[PDB]
Amino acid sequence: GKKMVVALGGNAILSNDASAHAQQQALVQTSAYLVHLIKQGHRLIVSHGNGPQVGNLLLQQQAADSEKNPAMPLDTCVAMTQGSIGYWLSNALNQELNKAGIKKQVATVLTQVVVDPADEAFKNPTKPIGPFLTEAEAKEAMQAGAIFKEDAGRGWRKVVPSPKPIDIHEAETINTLIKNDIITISCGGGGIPVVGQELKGVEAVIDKDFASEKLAELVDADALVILTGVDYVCINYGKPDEKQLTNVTVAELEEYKQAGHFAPGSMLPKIEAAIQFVESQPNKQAIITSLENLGSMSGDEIVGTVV
Amino acid sequence: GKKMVVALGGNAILSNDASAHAQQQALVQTSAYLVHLIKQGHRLIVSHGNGPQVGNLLLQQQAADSEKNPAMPLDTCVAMTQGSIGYWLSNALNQELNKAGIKKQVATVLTQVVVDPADEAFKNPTKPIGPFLTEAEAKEAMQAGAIFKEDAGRGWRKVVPSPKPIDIHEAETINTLIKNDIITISCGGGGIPVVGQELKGVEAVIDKDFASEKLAELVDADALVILTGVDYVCINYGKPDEKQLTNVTVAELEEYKQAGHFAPGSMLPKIEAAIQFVESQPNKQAIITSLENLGSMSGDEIVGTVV
Repeated sequence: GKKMVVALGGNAILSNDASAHAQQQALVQTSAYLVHLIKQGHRLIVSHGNGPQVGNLLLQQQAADSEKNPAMPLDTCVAMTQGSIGYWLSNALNQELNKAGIKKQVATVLTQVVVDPADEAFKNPTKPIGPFLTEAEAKEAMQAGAIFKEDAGRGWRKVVPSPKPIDIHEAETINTLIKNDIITISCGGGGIPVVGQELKGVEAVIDKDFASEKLAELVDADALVILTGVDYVCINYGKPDEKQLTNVTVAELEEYKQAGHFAPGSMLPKIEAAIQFVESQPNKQAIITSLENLGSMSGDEIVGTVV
Repeated sequence: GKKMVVALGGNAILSNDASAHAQQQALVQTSAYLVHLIKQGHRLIVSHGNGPQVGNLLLQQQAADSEKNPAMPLDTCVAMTQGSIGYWLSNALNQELNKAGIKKQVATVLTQVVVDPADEAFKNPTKPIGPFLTEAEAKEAMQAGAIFKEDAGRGWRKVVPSPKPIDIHEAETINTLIKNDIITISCGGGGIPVVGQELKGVEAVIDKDFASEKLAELVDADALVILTGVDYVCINYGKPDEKQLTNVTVAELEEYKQAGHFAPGSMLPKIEAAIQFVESQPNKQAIITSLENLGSMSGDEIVGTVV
């Protein structure tokens, strides 16, 4: 059936307890929802972020930094998160598929995503990475050669550059796996940031949503699934103008966008990615909803289109 | 041509400088040798160990251990090394292929290898992991609930259980990739140690040689390449009996074996793996030589056979 690229959130995987067990445990539930789509005859093309995971790992790299045990640069850290999270997800999916009696194979592929070295993002570190720190701790680490930004309500986090995806090196192999009916997990953590023909690794963390967006293109998927904690995109939330979006046209999204309805932090990137995907090919669509909502399915939430 | 499973050593990748750069740099040279085999029309099925890489990572896990940033258990650590080392190797191969004008695709697949929970290895930690420590530091860490073993000449290292491979979960996917002429990198770090139908992760590190041996079986490769720092196996080295084996029979190796010639720490596993492979199928062969020697090629060193 429909080829769907689902982008799992790293902050969702690690929304509370930061222990491997807790994260794997969380992935069991998400896998249950994913397998549900498989029961419906859809083709799953899974991806995932790594925000908190990579930050914690980066800290671990710094904690023992020495000649004998040197810290692995961010690009290499992303690769490690592809391994860890990949492992967890794949194990979870297998468990759920096995239980559901469905016999599909799952494979995670290390993905190197090319980016433009002249990307403005390299000047503007924005990707919130790791745990929340007090302004005090933020200062303590800030002077070590790092930039932090505040999230009103919980604290400060280290910000990193998030360049836009230009090309997915392993795209061909991924596509081949898809053609052989294998559930693929790729573009882990937005993909290992790489630049140039030599694919020189750079220090950054790409946004899962935009990486998934490119994958959807190169893979010619039918739908791009952007995850959110709530089903339906709300506008003017606490205000008396509260409205769900349900069925929307790209033009309609642009209207709301121009009217500053989407927060630059989370919602804006979601909308932009959605719009970009739909505008890439004639018969394509983007969906924005809760994974739990997909676990139910019938007539789903937020469908961005133009045709 | 011949399908060859080559097992790269983690200690070879990290033989000196422990920095990501130094290791990647080392992988460029190895990639050159590997690409040479491709020029000869051979099919490459690459694998690799992670001994030093995983130990350093494990230490990093311990250095920041806390509720907010907990240590990832060994199984998850192996997964991370599959990601890091995989990334490095894939990147390097790409570079060398591109340079050599050869257009082949390279893909690393996260591999979960099944083992027997009742394996004697779980009682006998043997796999040397991480850096060399003085007996003093060994004692300091030993009482933390860890076992260490000495290597006369350089120091002590933390030992971990090395259960034998029973099955490779992603074998089917790997084989598919091979049939599509894609250079696969799998069984990273001997593979993520897993147990049972549920694939419950266990704390251990599988030997690359034995993992590659299983891969060779399930993949039906023509030859298993076991790497050594030297071309040709030399029994009675510095003695007046120094002899090269060149071409040998399993029986002959078993005879040389009984005489306790091959050191249990390195050479013994090499020989055992080779013998086991050749004895699995009628027209199979195992090779033991330097990667640099393969980089030359013609009439290669140490060919174990029986047919």
